[PDB]
Amino acid sequence: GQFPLTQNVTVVEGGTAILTCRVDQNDNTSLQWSNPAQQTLYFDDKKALRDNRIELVRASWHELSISVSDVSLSDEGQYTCSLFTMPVKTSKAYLTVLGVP
Amino acid sequence: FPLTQNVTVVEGGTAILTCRVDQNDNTSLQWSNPAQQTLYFDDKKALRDNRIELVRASWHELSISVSDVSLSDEGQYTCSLFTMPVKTSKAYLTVLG
Ligand SMILES: *[C@@H]1O[C@H](CO)[C@@H](O)[C@H](O)[C@H]1NC(C)=O
Ligand SMILES: *[C@@H]1O[C@H](CO)[C@@H](O)[C@H](O)[C@H]1NC(C)=O
Ligand SMILES: *[C@@H]1O[C@H](CO)[C@@H](O)[C@H](O)[C@H]1NC(C)=O
Repeated sequence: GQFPLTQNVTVVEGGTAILTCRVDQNDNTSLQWSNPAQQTLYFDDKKALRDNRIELVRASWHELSISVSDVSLSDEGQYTCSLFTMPVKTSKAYLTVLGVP
Repeated sequence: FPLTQNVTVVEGGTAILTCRVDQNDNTSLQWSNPAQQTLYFDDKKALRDNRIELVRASWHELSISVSDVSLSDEGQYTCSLFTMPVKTSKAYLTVLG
């Protein structure tokens, strides 16, 4: 229904992760990604946090997807997608970063 | 260069939160609440609490109004300026009963 859906992601240190938040049924209602520190990454199609590694895969009413390139072990953690229905709905994607053997 | 200030409001009253940037190009401002929920991202409303309104948004100022305040609204609101790296200024909202 009108609920944000995300999945856990696993990526190798140095590789590129893609975090995807989807909504089955939606209008206008805005989506937003934040990082483990709760800082905003994108608000719909508008970049927030300047970090040149974080870029926009897709922004629409049904999808908000972002790529983190050249990931490091310190990107590991819980990312949150928020959809601004009243009350707000959230869904978490835990990003795991594997070291190179 | 984000600059905000502590604000006092009597319970049931309306508080205004103002964030100021002395010189700015086209870098974004965002207010968020003590839970860290985004309220306004520039002129774009986020959290849907219909008590929260936009007073003013431009590159030099982001101001929002909280009408009808309650005791649970008390605390640290943060203004963010998305420079590289990000800069923040907190305003503390005191609500008296
Ligand atoms: C996603 O990751 C967290 C990491 O601890 C975990 O609790 C959760 O179960 C994971 N999702 C699953 C198992 O579907
Ligand atoms: C989307 O458009 C509506 C019209 O119903 C506009 O008034 C409103 O601000 C937007 N609503 C959102 C973002 O929830
Ligand atoms: C704003 O409020 C907090 C905590 O009550 C305080 O630490 C800060 O100094 C305050 N602002 C002033 C004194 O202007």
